[PDB]
Amino acid sequence: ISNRLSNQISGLNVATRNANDGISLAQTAEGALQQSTNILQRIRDLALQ
Amino acid sequence: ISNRLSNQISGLNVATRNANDGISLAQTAEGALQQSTNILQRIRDLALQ
Repeated sequence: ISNRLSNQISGLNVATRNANDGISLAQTAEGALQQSTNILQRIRDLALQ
Repeated sequence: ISNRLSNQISGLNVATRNANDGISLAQTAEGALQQSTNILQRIRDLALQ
């Protein structure tokens, strides 16, 4: 049970890494879409002008 | 009965030797498989990465 269990623990650590990399990825997507958002707001403003 | 019996005793001593050599052999197998185990854990970790 200790070999399988240890292997599980290691997989869990790697999963912490992978999930956190996912948070950072989705963060990048968020920021890029903040800028596209600000732009498309701006384009709306020009249509209103 | 003493000749046969003594021969038996000697065989028993040789058997102590042989069984202990077996413990040491299976020990070698154990260690080698500790290292292969650590490796195959590692390979699992990389598949998870």
